[PDB]
Amino acid sequence: MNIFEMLRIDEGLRLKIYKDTEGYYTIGIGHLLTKSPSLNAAKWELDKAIGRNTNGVITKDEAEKLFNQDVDAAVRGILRNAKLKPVYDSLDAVRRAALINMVFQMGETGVAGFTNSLRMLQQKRWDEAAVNLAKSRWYNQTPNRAKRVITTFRTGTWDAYK
Repeated sequence: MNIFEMLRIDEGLRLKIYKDTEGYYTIGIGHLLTKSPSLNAAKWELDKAIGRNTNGVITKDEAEKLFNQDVDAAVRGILRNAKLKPVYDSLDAVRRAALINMVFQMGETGVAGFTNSLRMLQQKRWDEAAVNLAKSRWYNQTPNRAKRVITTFRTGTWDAYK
């Protein structure tokens, strides 16, 4: 499996404008459109993103390519972070997947907030990291997802996704 596969399941797919847990206008595969309440703004963001007028409706194709960008964007931000870089450097191919999800789901900052989890990670202390990642709002809010993520960090296997 891979990050793509991984996040596809976590975020689902929707070719039409929808609302994320916070009341944010989103599309495709976790694609944040806007933070404005104006569904008119959310729409424009789209057409800007797609590069065509979409009347708020997209193709698999479009979602998937936006999906690719998002990730890479994600990826980039990590490499650019001082806190993350070293952790990401340290991981294996599966554990990174698991970090990237985190950054994707919450942004750079919120991931750099897990200070002690970041530490334990870097020290390869799996179990411990796990025990600690679970003591967050994150978990308490999207436990569903947080347990897959955590289990990944924990095992280094894709089991939580099989």
